[PDB]
Amino acid sequence: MTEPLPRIQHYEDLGLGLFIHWGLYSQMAVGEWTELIHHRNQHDYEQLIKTFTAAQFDAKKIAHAAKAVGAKYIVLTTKHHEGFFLYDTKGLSDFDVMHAPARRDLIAEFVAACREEDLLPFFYMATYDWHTPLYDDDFPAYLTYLQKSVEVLCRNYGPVGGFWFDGNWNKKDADWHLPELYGMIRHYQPNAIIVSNTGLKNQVSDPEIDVVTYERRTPDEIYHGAPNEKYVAGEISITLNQHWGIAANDLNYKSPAEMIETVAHARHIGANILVNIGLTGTGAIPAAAQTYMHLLGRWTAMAAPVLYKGRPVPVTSAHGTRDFVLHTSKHDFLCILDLQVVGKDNVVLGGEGVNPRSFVGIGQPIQRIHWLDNDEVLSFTQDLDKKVLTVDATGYPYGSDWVVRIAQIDYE
Amino acid sequence: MTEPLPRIQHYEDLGLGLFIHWGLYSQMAVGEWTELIHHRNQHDYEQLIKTFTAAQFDAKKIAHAAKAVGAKYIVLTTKHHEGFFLYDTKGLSDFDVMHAPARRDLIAEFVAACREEDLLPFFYMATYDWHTPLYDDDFPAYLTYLQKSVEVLCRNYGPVGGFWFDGNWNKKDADWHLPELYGMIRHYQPNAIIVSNTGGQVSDPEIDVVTYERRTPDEIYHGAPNEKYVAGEISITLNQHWGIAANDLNYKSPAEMIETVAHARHIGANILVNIGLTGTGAIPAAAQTYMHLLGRWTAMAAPVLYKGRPVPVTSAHGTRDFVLHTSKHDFLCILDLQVVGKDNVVLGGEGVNPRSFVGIGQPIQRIHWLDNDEVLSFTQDLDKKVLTVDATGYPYGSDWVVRIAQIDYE
Amino acid sequence: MTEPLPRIQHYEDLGLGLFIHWGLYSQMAVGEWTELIHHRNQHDYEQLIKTFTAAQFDAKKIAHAAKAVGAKYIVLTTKHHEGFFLYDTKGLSDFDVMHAPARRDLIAEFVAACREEDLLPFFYMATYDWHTPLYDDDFPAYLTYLQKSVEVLCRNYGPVGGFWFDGNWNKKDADWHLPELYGMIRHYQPNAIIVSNQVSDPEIDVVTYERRTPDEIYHGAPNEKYVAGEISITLNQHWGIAANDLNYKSPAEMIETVAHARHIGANILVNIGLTGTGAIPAAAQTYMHLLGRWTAMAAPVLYKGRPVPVTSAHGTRDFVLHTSKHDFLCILDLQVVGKDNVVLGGEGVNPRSFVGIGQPIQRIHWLDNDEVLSFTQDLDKKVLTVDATGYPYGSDWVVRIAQIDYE
Amino acid sequence: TEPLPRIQHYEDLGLGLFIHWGLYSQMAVGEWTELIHHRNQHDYEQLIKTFTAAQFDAKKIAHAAKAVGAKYIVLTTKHHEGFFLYDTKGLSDFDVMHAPARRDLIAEFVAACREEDLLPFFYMATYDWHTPLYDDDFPAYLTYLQKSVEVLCRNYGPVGGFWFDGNWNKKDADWHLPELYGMIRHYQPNAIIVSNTGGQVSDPEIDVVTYERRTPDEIYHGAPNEKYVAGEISITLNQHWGIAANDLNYKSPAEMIETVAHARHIGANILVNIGLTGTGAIPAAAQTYMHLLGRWTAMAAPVLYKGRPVPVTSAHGTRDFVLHTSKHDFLCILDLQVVGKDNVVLGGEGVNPRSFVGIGQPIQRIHWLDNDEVLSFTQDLDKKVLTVDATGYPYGSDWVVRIAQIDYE
Repeated sequence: MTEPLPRIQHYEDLGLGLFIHWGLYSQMAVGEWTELIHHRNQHDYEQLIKTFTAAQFDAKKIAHAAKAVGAKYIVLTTKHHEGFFLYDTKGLSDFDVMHAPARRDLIAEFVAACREEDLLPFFYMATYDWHTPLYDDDFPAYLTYLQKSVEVLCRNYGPVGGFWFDGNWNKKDADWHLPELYGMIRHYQPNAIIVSNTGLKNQVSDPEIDVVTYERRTPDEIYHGAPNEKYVAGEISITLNQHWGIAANDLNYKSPAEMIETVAHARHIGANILVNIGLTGTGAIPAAAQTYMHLLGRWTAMAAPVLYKGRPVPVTSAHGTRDFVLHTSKHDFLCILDLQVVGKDNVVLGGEGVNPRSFVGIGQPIQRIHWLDNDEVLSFTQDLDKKVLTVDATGYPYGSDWVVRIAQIDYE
Repeated sequence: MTEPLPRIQHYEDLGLGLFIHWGLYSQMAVGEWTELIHHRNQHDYEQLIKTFTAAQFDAKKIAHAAKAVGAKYIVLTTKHHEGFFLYDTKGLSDFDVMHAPARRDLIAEFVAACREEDLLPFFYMATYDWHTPLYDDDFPAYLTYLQKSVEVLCRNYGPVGGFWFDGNWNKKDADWHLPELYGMIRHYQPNAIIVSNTGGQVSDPEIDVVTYERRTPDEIYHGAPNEKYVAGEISITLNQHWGIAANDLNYKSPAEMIETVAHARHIGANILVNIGLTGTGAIPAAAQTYMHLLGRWTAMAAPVLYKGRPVPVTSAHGTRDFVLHTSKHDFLCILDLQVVGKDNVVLGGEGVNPRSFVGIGQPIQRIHWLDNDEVLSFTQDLDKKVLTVDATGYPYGSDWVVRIAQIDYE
Repeated sequence: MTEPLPRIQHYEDLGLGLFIHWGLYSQMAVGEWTELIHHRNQHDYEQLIKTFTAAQFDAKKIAHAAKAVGAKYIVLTTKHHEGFFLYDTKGLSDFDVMHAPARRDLIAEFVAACREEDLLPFFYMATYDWHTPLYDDDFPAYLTYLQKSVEVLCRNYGPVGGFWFDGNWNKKDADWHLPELYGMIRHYQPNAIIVSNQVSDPEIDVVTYERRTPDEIYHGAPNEKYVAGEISITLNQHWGIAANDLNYKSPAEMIETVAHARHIGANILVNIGLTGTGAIPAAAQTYMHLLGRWTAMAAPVLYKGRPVPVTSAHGTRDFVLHTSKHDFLCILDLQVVGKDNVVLGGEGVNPRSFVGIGQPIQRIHWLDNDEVLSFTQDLDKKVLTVDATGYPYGSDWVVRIAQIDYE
Repeated sequence: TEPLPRIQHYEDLGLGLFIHWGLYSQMAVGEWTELIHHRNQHDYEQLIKTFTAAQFDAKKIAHAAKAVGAKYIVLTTKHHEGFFLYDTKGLSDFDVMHAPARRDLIAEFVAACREEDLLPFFYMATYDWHTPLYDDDFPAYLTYLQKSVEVLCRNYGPVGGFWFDGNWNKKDADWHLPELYGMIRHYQPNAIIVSNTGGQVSDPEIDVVTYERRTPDEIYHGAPNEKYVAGEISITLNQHWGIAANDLNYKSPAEMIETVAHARHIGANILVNIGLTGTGAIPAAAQTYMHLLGRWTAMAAPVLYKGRPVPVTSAHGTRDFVLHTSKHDFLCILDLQVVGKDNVVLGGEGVNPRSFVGIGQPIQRIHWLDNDEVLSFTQDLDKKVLTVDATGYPYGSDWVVRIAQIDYE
């Protein structure tokens, strides 16, 4: 049974990434699929190139914000279904940022900014393309165009963290020549992570795929490939409302609490997680996304000891709880949900009674257990023969609520 | 059954207010009850007065934000349990903003800012006080101190929208001399709404509004049959705390906020959305995000949010939908809709979506969504008072959480 | 809270009773409220007296079935809303069993059968009456009629376990003259338990609570008489037999309900509706057989076990009952244990915790098979954690009970 | 594709009775007791000596099936314990001919089914704990399994079907299904072959595949150019299939009724299981369930057998569904309450609009099957919406799943 290749091991250590949707669609703020979904006249929609100034895009600020949220990589949409490229395609197309008023290779600014902050730059590429008539009219030539667009990314920006391929609504059954495309990527970017949102066709879609995406609600530890074959990692994605590109009248935002639980859940099932934000037309992080990033950032700073290196382990929680354990080489960590805030005396807020939370699968004697957020030592008992650990999971100090609270176990 | 007195009818038309928690506790950003709950030394806590600059308090910005969110009044904490007064108590106490570096009557700034935006200013007053030893040592004198503190508010700021009394953790047995306190308010501010946290029987005839739990399932209680009608109000804060709490990450979804606002109207209550200011008096960025989202919803819902009332029209089994009545229209408030894709791209909302209601007996001419004016198809059975509409899903790129259809009668 | 009077104390030890609905309505088999709810013609409906033979009523079989199910008392409907009396009213009314072909005092047969099986006989009396015009047309005279009907029951059958009064709720404003009614009962039946479906009258011993009440019930104000509590469950949606009511509860929910009643400090009545002629229906027999297996296993705790301030861990429905010698863990949501490849759900260690046990424990064992459980305690925080093993293949008790033996 | 005629007939059966009875029945601690309780094999097998079948009456079994509205019966002819309830004619000594009963139970069973116009089906466990061949010589085990089926195919005349349980034990091994099934086709061309482990069928000869009871959506009928395969779900009354005396964890009759309706909604048959006592009697508990289910299936007879799923969905937040026959549609309506009167409110008295999408034809009349009450309704033919006022139950009744028949113009 295979173990991850070094570059995949590294990918798993990244833990959290920021996904950034930004394209011509951003100017209309009605979702990234607007051209197809709203049946827009193609010519009129493509005129959006003329007002693509990128006047507020600051890759340095974006990389800084990603670092502060505790992300270790960023996936930027280099070309979405609309087919507009955020980089210099060096003559491949006129529908690129060099032909917009911006006149800046935004991908170059992005990679430079990522490097300064020690973040891996990843490139999102949509394979279903609405711009080029090649897609319907001459699919083999389309493949060449797709491949060349990828090749430019592989050869003009230095080492790349990875590629994130999106083939939602792909041509069913057509030959995508993945071995040629992935093969080319390996030749120029041997170390790049290849991610696919259609990497599972029963069975990976190509040997060169490193990561497959999964739905955020996946209950159990994800699939890592057949037992004698290359280990493939997993990734889940969450966007803040219902849309990936900015959508001004989409008010259906998830709670910050659910965001935190999703990040925790991803780690529990052995996947990375991407948190998505949609930039404004001119390239700014919207205020709403800033709020979510600030809250997530406080959680990830507290969870830093386990968020990156923590792995799933055969330790289960007791009946009726959502609690789980993550393992690093030096420690185990209890991730504890559904805690309440502690009041005092007459003021009952919910958390003040003893709160025994049990786990099954810990066989080693424990010296100390403490909450990461405030270093409070927890009392506990063990039955080593049955591998039971029971901790008194105290509630939050008044004035705080971490949503997912983490206790570090220090072994005897 | 009595109907609301005019001032209470005006209150119910306010619909939505903003609650603002700001005090010395704000500087520690660990919740408004920190002094008691964290067992602080009183002297050390009360030193916070020395750094209360209010350097970033701008009542105009706050009034403007309230206007933009669609709120029609603001409840500001004038004195919380900590017992510090945000206004000039004119010698009643040294623990007031006049004795802080800010040196500004913040209530005066607040009332002026409310008037310029046509918002009603409401004053929150805690009756359980941790600062004055009168509270435990000389309760009759405490009553006089409480009453005098309210008297200052009734006499120094012009007409006031209302008072919001918080009796949480009070002495429930004691005689609070409510007739004298409320009576005094009636004398100076005949038109003020009196709201009570702990208003069986109402706690005093002069109470106009009583508070209710956020999740109360059914239309609220308005008082006994021959008695004065009392209105209701629910409150929601964005995380678990009312004052700012920097490490409280447990924020509710904006969607739940919108559903709570709609729910309050559905059960015949006003709703307060609470924000906790920073130590220096700024609206925190997180609160701004929620206000921006809520403001888009309330602008869309303006035709019904204020004048709409509960009416004996129920929704079909398995839905959370409900109806609000104004004098000219009924409005269907429809939940659990999905976004519409196109053809092969299925987002959830594209099939016909029959939503039914029971209790509409009049022939309908037209029904349309407030957000985009799309006309809905519908059928009626007038004898059984059934209405069924095809509630189309959201246009791609939008999601209103609670979608509202206006009914136009023949 | 005062200490319960001895009769009340005895009542709480009864634990489980059988409720029996049987009247003229039983012949129709469309529910006990049929006369009112189906708007029947009163004269035509009352003709059912002419075919009330009680040909299959055997009070001995009923008492035996109650004994076998582990019930300690039986509440029999002596007169329901329909207003027909199952006993000899000695001239009070012609609408009684002595004027039916049965021509037997069924209450007499019932009390004798209860006594021989050592069960307390309780009499159910409906106070909302559809038969006598007095009810609407002359309420004060109705009160006298009601009172006399109870007086017959208090004077003609020897000592009675109790009275179960249903239906003052019909007229919540009216003066029901409870002191005279209850006082009369106290005079002739000082030890009888008075159950009523601030408390309405000082003589009331027991108050009914809904089946779903979450918390330990109310026992009256401090310095006042302690009053007990009782909950009721029927097997489908109706109390009298209802042939086309297919909406029966699971036997599992029945067992959980009985367990729940004890947890909140109440007795529980399980209701059965007899057939027209007075037989226990086959469906009710099935439920009684299943309940009887559970109550036989739970006998150590079912009668004497009382609620105690010991709570269960987050996310479990488990609870604790206290007797003078032992505590008992009542554990829900267990699965059956498979073996090796065959995973049925119960085979991993299953830590279930409780908070409020401060004393060192010597042993814990399941009542059903005597298996000893492993456990750990933290005496300072009063935490007990047991490994609640799953059921042996081939069994499933729904509510499993572990007995704690203290050092 | 169109179902083969034998498969179409199977689908019309709707409901069957599953009967578990073997040596394990004597223990009353579940049918898997020998393995799960780690019993000594020799000691367990001695149970053959007290297998009298003294209370087995195949006519009572057939009668109970008839009364519940079942159209076939699946009897366990050999379970994992490996004991055969029929004469294996020299294949094995571990059969009913070597027990005190001395009668071929299968023969009695087939005769009793034929007299009630029920199809007899034979359940056969392919995972066998008795014969050492199973672990020690799998190819020879296959021959033994096949011969045991051959006896069933050749000694009883035409049979309704075979119900194979347990190739899931060795998921990798070659079970030689073409030879086993081919043999069955040769002697019993019209028999339904059901498989417990059947997006690819395990053999072309399989007619029916089993599915989980809780499957949400209409079942899979096979790839678009290939043989149509039917589906079946199973429910037992408690947690065990064989009798289990101290298993008190019985499902509600209401859940049983909902499961039967659910099977039909998803286009499957349903088997309701009963475990006989040691000596072969139907336990009283099973009789109670049968009687309750029988009242429902008698009321649902117009649609239970011929009703099929159809692209008509119910409104948001209801569990209602529609079944189609050639002459009618039927609304199956859940979560109704009983109707009180005036001040006595039982829950069902207000107008109760229940909607469906996908009916495009004008309707003349709609009425409840249980009492013939006519329902009021409105239609929007352009959007294919039907809304009915689903009145609650008459006091004294509660059908759990209520059925309204639609009569078209």
